[PDB]
Amino acid sequence: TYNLTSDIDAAAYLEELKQNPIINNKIMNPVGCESLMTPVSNFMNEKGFDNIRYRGIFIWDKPTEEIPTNHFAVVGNKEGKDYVFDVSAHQFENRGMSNLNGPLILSADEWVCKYRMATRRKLIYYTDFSNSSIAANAYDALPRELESESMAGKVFVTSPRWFNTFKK
Amino acid sequence: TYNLTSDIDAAAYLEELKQNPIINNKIMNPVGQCESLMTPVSNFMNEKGFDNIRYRGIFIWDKPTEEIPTNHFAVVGNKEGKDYVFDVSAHQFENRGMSNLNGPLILSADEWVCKYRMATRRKLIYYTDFSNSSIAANAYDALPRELESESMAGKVFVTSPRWFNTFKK
Repeated sequence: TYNLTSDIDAAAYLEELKQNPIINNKIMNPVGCESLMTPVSNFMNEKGFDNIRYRGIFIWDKPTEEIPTNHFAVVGNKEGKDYVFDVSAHQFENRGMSNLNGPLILSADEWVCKYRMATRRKLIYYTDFSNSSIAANAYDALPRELESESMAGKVFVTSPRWFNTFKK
Repeated sequence: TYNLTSDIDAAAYLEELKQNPIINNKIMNPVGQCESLMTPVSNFMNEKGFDNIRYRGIFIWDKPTEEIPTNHFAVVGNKEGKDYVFDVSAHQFENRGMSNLNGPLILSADEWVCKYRMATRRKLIYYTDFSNSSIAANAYDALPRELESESMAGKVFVTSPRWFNTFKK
Protein backbone atom coordinates (compact mmCIF):
# COMPACT_ATOMS: atom_id res chain seq x y z
CA THR A 1 0.00 0.00 0.00
CA TYR A 2 1.30 3.59 -0.73
CA ASN A 3 3.66 5.47 1.64
CA LEU A 4 3.67 8.96 0.32
CA THR A 5 0.56 11.10 -0.11
CA SER A 6 -0.13 13.17 -3.32
CA ASP A 7 -2.15 15.61 -1.22
CA ILE A 8 1.26 17.33 -0.82
CA ASP A 9 4.44 16.63 -2.68
CA ALA A 10 5.69 13.95 -0.26
CA ALA A 11 7.85 12.32 -2.99
CA ALA A 12 9.93 15.51 -3.30
CA TYR A 13 9.92 16.10 0.52
CA LEU A 14 11.31 12.64 0.97
CA GLU A 15 14.06 13.36 -1.54
CA GLU A 16 15.05 16.42 0.36
CA LEU A 17 14.95 14.67 3.77
CA LYS A 18 17.25 11.96 2.51
CA GLN A 19 19.88 14.67 1.83
CA ASN A 20 20.15 15.10 5.62
CA PRO A 21 22.48 12.28 6.70
CA ILE A 22 21.03 12.15 10.24
CA ILE A 23 17.62 11.36 8.62
CA ASN A 24 18.94 9.27 5.78
CA ASN A 25 20.91 7.12 8.13
CA LYS A 26 17.62 6.06 9.67
CA ILE A 27 15.70 5.78 6.45
CA MET A 28 18.35 3.20 5.41
CA ASN A 29 18.69 1.57 8.79
CA PRO A 30 15.48 2.49 10.72
CA VAL A 31 16.28 0.65 13.99
CA GLY A 32 16.79 2.72 17.20
CA CYS A 33 13.91 7.03 16.43
CA GLU A 34 13.49 9.93 18.84
CA SER A 35 16.52 11.71 17.41
CA LEU A 36 14.57 12.21 14.16
CA MET A 37 11.92 14.43 15.64
CA THR A 38 14.13 17.48 15.64
CA PRO A 39 15.56 17.40 12.15
CA VAL A 40 12.16 16.35 10.71
CA SER A 41 10.42 19.18 12.61
CA ASN A 42 12.99 21.73 11.34
CA PHE A 43 12.54 20.53 7.82
CA MET A 44 8.79 20.91 8.08
CA ASN A 45 9.10 24.36 9.54
CA GLU A 46 11.26 25.42 6.59
CA LYS A 47 8.73 24.00 4.12
CA GLY A 48 5.95 26.06 5.64
CA PHE A 49 4.09 23.49 7.84
CA ASP A 50 2.77 24.87 11.03
CA ASN A 51 1.29 23.80 14.33
CA ILE A 52 4.05 21.22 14.40
CA ARG A 53 3.47 18.48 16.98
CA TYR A 54 5.33 15.47 18.12
CA ARG A 55 3.39 12.23 18.15
CA GLY A 56 4.37 9.64 20.75
CA ILE A 57 3.08 6.21 19.95
CA PHE A 58 2.87 2.94 21.89
CA ILE A 59 2.43 -0.47 20.25
CA TRP A 60 1.25 -3.20 22.65
CA ASP A 61 1.39 -6.88 21.54
CA LYS A 62 -0.16 -8.31 24.67
CA PRO A 63 -1.78 -7.07 27.92
CA THR A 64 0.98 -8.58 30.03
CA GLU A 65 3.90 -7.21 27.87
CA GLU A 66 6.45 -5.50 30.10
CA ILE A 67 7.67 -2.70 27.95
CA PRO A 68 5.49 -1.53 25.08
CA THR A 69 7.08 -0.58 21.82
CA ASN A 70 7.38 3.18 21.43
CA HIS A 71 7.59 5.21 18.19
CA PHE A 72 7.57 8.89 17.14
CA ALA A 73 6.23 10.88 14.20
CA VAL A 74 5.94 14.59 13.53
CA VAL A 75 2.62 16.19 12.57
CA GLY A 76 2.11 19.49 10.82
CA ASN A 77 -0.62 21.53 9.19
CA LYS A 78 -0.45 22.65 5.50
CA GLU A 79 -3.48 24.51 4.12
CA GLY A 80 -5.68 23.53 6.96
CA LYS A 81 -4.90 19.81 6.81
CA ASP A 82 -2.72 17.63 9.01
CA TYR A 83 0.17 15.59 7.68
CA VAL A 84 2.38 13.00 9.45
CA PHE A 85 6.03 12.56 8.68
CA ASP A 86 7.01 9.17 10.04
CA VAL A 87 10.24 8.45 8.22
CA SER A 88 11.25 5.49 10.34
CA ALA A 89 7.88 3.63 10.28
CA HIS A 90 9.56 0.80 8.44
CA GLN A 91 11.53 -0.38 11.45
CA PHE A 92 8.28 -2.35 11.94
CA GLU A 93 8.49 -4.05 8.50
CA ASN A 94 10.03 -7.18 9.96
CA ARG A 95 8.30 -6.89 13.35
CA GLY A 96 4.77 -8.00 12.31
CA MET A 97 3.79 -4.93 10.32
CA SER A 98 5.19 -5.74 6.92
CA ASN A 99 2.86 -3.20 5.32
CA LEU A 100 5.14 -0.59 6.92
CA ASN A 101 7.81 -1.01 4.28
CA GLY A 102 9.26 2.45 3.94
CA PRO A 103 9.15 5.96 5.30
CA LEU A 104 5.78 7.55 5.51
CA ILE A 105 4.65 11.04 4.66
CA LEU A 106 0.90 10.90 4.76
CA SER A 107 -2.25 12.90 5.54
CA ALA A 108 -3.38 12.29 9.15
CA ASP A 109 -6.18 10.03 7.91
CA GLU A 110 -3.91 8.02 5.64
CA TRP A 111 -1.40 7.52 8.43
CA VAL A 112 -3.96 6.13 10.77
CA CYS A 113 -5.15 3.77 8.00
CA LYS A 114 -1.60 2.69 7.27
CA TYR A 115 -1.04 1.59 10.92
CA ARG A 116 -4.60 0.26 11.48
CA MET A 117 -4.45 -1.99 8.49
CA ALA A 118 -0.84 -3.20 9.18
CA THR A 119 -1.97 -5.23 12.15
CA ARG A 120 -4.95 -6.98 13.69
CA ARG A 121 -3.48 -7.99 17.06
CA LYS A 122 -1.43 -4.98 18.16
CA LEU A 123 -2.91 -2.18 20.23
CA ILE A 124 -1.63 1.18 18.92
CA TYR A 125 -2.38 4.54 20.41
CA TYR A 126 -0.85 7.96 20.46
CA THR A 127 -0.72 11.40 21.93
CA ASP A 128 0.40 14.61 20.17
CA PHE A 129 2.62 17.06 22.04
CA SER A 130 3.90 20.60 21.48
CA ASN A 131 7.38 19.56 22.64
CA SER A 132 9.44 16.56 21.49
CA SER A 133 11.07 15.81 24.80
CA ILE A 134 7.62 15.76 26.53
CA ALA A 135 6.62 13.21 23.85
CA ALA A 136 9.75 11.11 24.55
CA ASN A 137 9.07 11.26 28.34
CA ALA A 138 5.35 10.27 28.09
CA TYR A 139 6.06 7.44 25.59
CA ASP A 140 9.31 6.22 27.05
CA ALA A 141 10.77 2.78 26.77
CA LEU A 142 10.55 1.89 30.51
CA PRO A 143 8.47 -0.86 32.13
CA ARG A 144 4.77 -0.07 32.22
CA GLU A 145 1.60 -1.82 33.22
CA LEU A 146 -1.20 -1.50 30.66
CA GLU A 147 -3.82 -1.89 33.45
CA SER A 148 -2.33 1.12 35.27
CA GLU A 149 -2.17 3.41 32.24
CA SER A 150 -4.30 6.46 31.85
CA MET A 151 -6.17 6.50 28.51
CA ALA A 152 -6.69 10.22 29.05
CA GLY A 153 -5.31 11.90 25.93
CA LYS A 154 -4.59 8.58 24.22
CA VAL A 155 -5.97 8.38 20.66
CA PHE A 156 -6.54 4.81 19.52
CA VAL A 157 -5.36 3.74 16.07
CA THR A 158 -6.47 0.15 16.71
CA SER A 159 -8.36 -1.56 19.45
CA PRO A 160 -7.75 -5.24 19.28
CA ARG A 161 -10.48 -7.51 20.70
CA TRP A 162 -8.14 -8.70 23.49
CA PHE A 163 -7.83 -5.08 24.54
CA ASN A 164 -11.58 -4.63 24.93
CA THR A 165 -11.76 -7.95 26.80
CA PHE A 166 -8.79 -6.67 28.87
CA LYS A 167 -10.35 -3.38 29.79
CA LYS A 168 -13.34 -5.49 31.00
CA THR B 1 -3.27 -5.81 4.35
CA TYR B 2 -6.07 -7.87 5.97
CA ASN B 3 -9.46 -8.46 4.29
CA LEU B 4 -11.44 -9.88 7.24
CA THR B 5 -11.96 -8.15 10.55
CA SER B 6 -11.30 -9.83 13.90
CA ASP B 7 -13.85 -7.52 15.57
CA ILE B 8 -16.42 -10.17 14.62
CA ASP B 9 -15.84 -13.65 13.10
CA ALA B 10 -15.66 -12.45 9.57
CA ALA B 11 -13.61 -15.59 8.66
CA ALA B 12 -16.65 -17.75 9.61
CA TYR B 13 -19.12 -15.44 7.91
CA LEU B 14 -17.04 -15.57 4.77
CA GLU B 15 -16.84 -19.29 4.84
CA GLU B 16 -20.59 -19.63 5.37
CA LEU B 17 -21.22 -17.31 2.42
CA LYS B 18 -18.86 -19.40 0.31
CA GLN B 19 -20.87 -22.45 1.27
CA ASN B 20 -23.74 -21.11 -0.90
CA PRO B 21 -23.01 -22.07 -4.50
CA ILE B 22 -24.67 -18.99 -5.97
CA ILE B 23 -22.64 -16.69 -3.75
CA ASN B 24 -19.46 -18.80 -4.20
CA ASN B 25 -19.76 -18.41 -7.99
CA LYS B 26 -20.04 -14.62 -7.71
CA ILE B 27 -17.08 -14.33 -5.30
CA MET B 28 -14.93 -16.44 -7.59
CA ASN B 29 -16.13 -14.30 -10.62
CA PRO B 30 -16.77 -10.93 -9.04
CA VAL B 31 -16.68 -8.65 -12.05
CA GLY B 32 -20.11 -7.07 -12.40
CA GLN B 33 -21.59 -9.02 -9.53
CA CYS B 34 -21.72 -6.54 -6.75
CA GLU B 35 -25.26 -5.33 -7.71
CA SER B 36 -26.82 -8.79 -7.75
CA LEU B 37 -24.93 -9.65 -4.59
CA MET B 38 -26.59 -7.00 -2.45
CA THR B 39 -29.79 -9.01 -1.69
CA PRO B 40 -28.29 -12.35 -1.04
CA VAL B 41 -25.61 -10.82 1.21
CA SER B 42 -28.13 -8.65 2.94
CA ASN B 43 -30.39 -11.73 3.54
CA PHE B 44 -27.39 -13.55 5.00
CA MET B 45 -26.49 -10.72 7.32
CA ASN B 46 -30.15 -10.33 8.36
CA GLU B 47 -30.21 -14.10 9.17
CA LYS B 48 -26.98 -13.70 11.11
CA GLY B 49 -28.47 -10.97 13.28
CA PHE B 50 -27.10 -7.78 11.80
CA ASP B 51 -29.55 -4.91 11.90
CA ASN B 52 -30.00 -1.59 10.26
CA ILE B 53 -28.94 -3.09 6.95
CA ARG B 54 -28.08 -0.55 4.30
CA TYR B 55 -26.89 -0.65 0.76
CA ARG B 56 -23.80 1.27 -0.07
CA GLY B 57 -23.55 2.69 -3.59
CA ILE B 58 -20.06 3.78 -4.59
CA PHE B 59 -18.50 5.74 -7.40
CA ILE B 60 -14.83 5.60 -8.37
CA TRP B 61 -13.79 8.49 -10.63
CA ASP B 62 -10.45 8.44 -12.51
CA LYS B 63 -10.63 12.05 -13.65
CA PRO B 64 -13.13 14.87 -14.04
CA THR B 65 -13.81 14.24 -17.72
CA GLU B 66 -14.51 10.51 -17.39
CA GLU B 67 -17.75 9.71 -19.16
CA ILE B 68 -19.09 7.07 -16.74
CA PRO B 69 -17.59 6.47 -13.35
CA THR B 70 -17.03 2.95 -12.15
CA ASN B 71 -19.65 1.90 -9.63
CA HIS B 72 -19.65 -0.63 -6.87
CA PHE B 73 -21.94 -1.87 -4.11
CA ALA B 74 -21.46 -3.31 -0.61
CA VAL B 75 -23.80 -3.97 2.30
CA VAL B 76 -23.65 -2.37 5.77
CA GLY B 77 -25.15 -3.86 8.92
CA ASN B 78 -24.81 -3.25 12.67
CA LYS B 79 -23.78 -5.99 15.13
CA GLU B 80 -23.59 -5.22 18.78
CA GLY B 81 -23.56 -1.55 18.10
CA LYS B 82 -20.86 -1.42 15.41
CA ASP B 83 -21.13 -1.16 11.60
CA TYR B 84 -19.58 -3.84 9.37
CA VAL B 85 -19.30 -3.68 5.60
CA PHE B 86 -19.72 -6.90 3.59
CA ASP B 87 -18.08 -6.20 0.28
CA VAL B 88 -17.55 -9.66 -1.12
CA SER B 89 -16.86 -8.65 -4.70
CA ALA B 90 -14.23 -5.97 -3.94
CA HIS B 91 -11.55 -7.99 -5.64
CA GLN B 92 -13.12 -7.18 -8.94
CA PHE B 93 -10.75 -4.17 -8.82
CA GLU B 94 -7.60 -6.24 -8.19
CA ASN B 95 -6.53 -6.35 -11.85
CA ARG B 96 -8.02 -2.98 -12.55
CA GLY B 97 -5.94 -0.40 -10.71
CA MET B 98 -6.55 -1.45 -7.15
CA SER B 99 -4.31 -4.43 -6.57
CA ASN B 100 -4.50 -4.07 -2.80
CA LEU B 101 -8.14 -5.22 -3.19
CA ASN B 102 -7.23 -8.92 -3.51
CA GLY B 103 -10.12 -10.75 -1.83
CA PRO B 104 -13.65 -10.44 -0.47
CA LEU B 105 -13.92 -7.99 2.45
CA ILE B 106 -15.83 -8.26 5.63
CA LEU B 107 -14.58 -5.33 7.66
CA SER B 108 -15.50 -2.76 10.24
CA ALA B 109 -16.84 0.49 8.66
CA ASP B 110 -13.56 2.22 9.38
CA GLU B 111 -11.45 -0.68 8.20
CA TRP B 112 -13.45 -0.77 4.98
CA VAL B 113 -12.75 2.96 4.43
CA CYS B 114 -9.00 2.46 5.03
CA LYS B 115 -8.88 -0.44 2.60
CA TYR B 116 -10.34 1.62 -0.18
CA ARG B 117 -8.53 4.84 0.75
CA MET B 118 -5.14 3.26 0.73
CA ALA B 119 -5.74 1.19 -2.46
CA THR B 120 -5.53 4.23 -4.74
CA ARG B 121 -3.39 7.29 -4.92
CA ARG B 122 -5.54 9.37 -7.20
CA LYS B 123 -9.06 7.97 -7.74
CA LEU B 124 -11.98 9.89 -6.24
CA ILE B 125 -14.12 7.46 -4.21
CA TYR B 126 -17.35 8.27 -2.56
CA TYR B 127 -20.46 6.50 -1.49
CA THR B 128 -23.93 6.77 -0.01
CA ASP B 129 -25.84 4.30 2.04
CA PHE B 130 -29.46 3.53 1.28
CA SER B 131 -32.23 1.60 3.06
CA ASN B 132 -33.31 0.19 -0.27
CA SER B 133 -31.09 -1.79 -2.63
CA SER B 134 -32.80 -0.79 -5.89
CA ILE B 135 -32.63 2.88 -4.90
CA ALA B 136 -28.83 2.38 -4.37
CA ALA B 137 -28.46 0.72 -7.82
CA ASN B 138 -30.29 3.68 -9.38
CA ALA B 139 -28.43 6.35 -7.56
CA TYR B 140 -25.08 4.88 -8.47
CA ASP B 141 -25.87 3.65 -11.94
CA ALA B 142 -23.50 3.13 -14.86
CA LEU B 143 -25.03 5.64 -17.17
CA PRO B 144 -23.26 8.68 -18.59
CA ARG B 145 -22.86 11.37 -16.02
CA GLU B 146 -20.82 14.51 -15.50
CA LEU B 147 -18.92 14.89 -12.24
CA GLU B 148 -19.42 18.65 -12.42
CA SER B 149 -23.21 18.34 -12.09
CA GLU B 150 -23.17 15.81 -9.24
CA SER B 151 -24.54 17.06 -5.96
CA MET B 152 -22.09 16.23 -3.17
CA ALA B 153 -24.93 16.33 -0.59
CA GLY B 154 -25.20 12.90 0.92
CA LYS B 155 -21.92 11.68 -0.59
CA VAL B 156 -19.32 10.38 1.84
CA PHE B 157 -15.72 10.67 0.64
CA VAL B 158 -13.37 7.76 1.01
CA THR B 159 -10.84 9.80 -0.97
CA SER B 160 -10.62 13.37 -2.03
CA PRO B 161 -7.59 13.64 -4.16
CA ARG B 162 -5.72 16.84 -4.89
CA TRP B 163 -7.16 17.11 -8.45
CA PHE B 164 -10.73 16.82 -7.22
CA ASN B 165 -10.15 19.54 -4.61
CA THR B 166 -8.95 21.75 -7.46
CA PHE B 167 -11.84 20.73 -9.67
CA LYS B 168 -14.17 21.90 -6.94
CA LYS B 169 -12.96 25.41 -8.17
